[PDB]
Amino acid sequence: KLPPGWEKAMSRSSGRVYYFNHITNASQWERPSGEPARVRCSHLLVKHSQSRRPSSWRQEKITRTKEEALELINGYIQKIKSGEEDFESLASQFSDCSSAKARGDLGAFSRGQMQKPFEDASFALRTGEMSGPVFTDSGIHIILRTE
Ligand SMILES: Cn1ccccc1=O
Ligand SMILES: Cn1ccccc1=O
Repeated sequence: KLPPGWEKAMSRSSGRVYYFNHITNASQWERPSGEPARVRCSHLLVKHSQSRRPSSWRQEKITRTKEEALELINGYIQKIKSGEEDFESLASQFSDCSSAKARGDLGAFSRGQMQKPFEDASFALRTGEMSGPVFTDSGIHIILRTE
């Protein structure tokens, strides 16, 4: 029926159907369109107190809760989708990863290099698409597939 990971869902507020991807946590009104050795992604990471290393270039000691981190991720997604903010600008300013200095770019990678939820979401994204919140031991990620 639909591409890998996608399923139909029902909007509680509006009653209109939408599409949700359980690998990438992406959700959208439009029916999704239509695997490579390598993909290229950028990401925006929000760390929290249970992160594998609760530190970043932004904060020596990261104290926010997982729930607080998810709220921040949700808000960044809203601003990217409305177009008030660009993914790359938010990543440079707010990502808790060293890759913030490269507008979130991680370069290209193969399967078996990244943490598995990040890998699976990256390879289920189509070129140019963006994930919802993706959870790993580092924190909570927004992922943008660029190649
Ligand atoms: C095809 N399509 C169109 C608009 C937003 C998302 C998407 O996947
Ligand atoms: C997202 N990411 C970045 C570096 C190493 C592993 C990983 O999952």
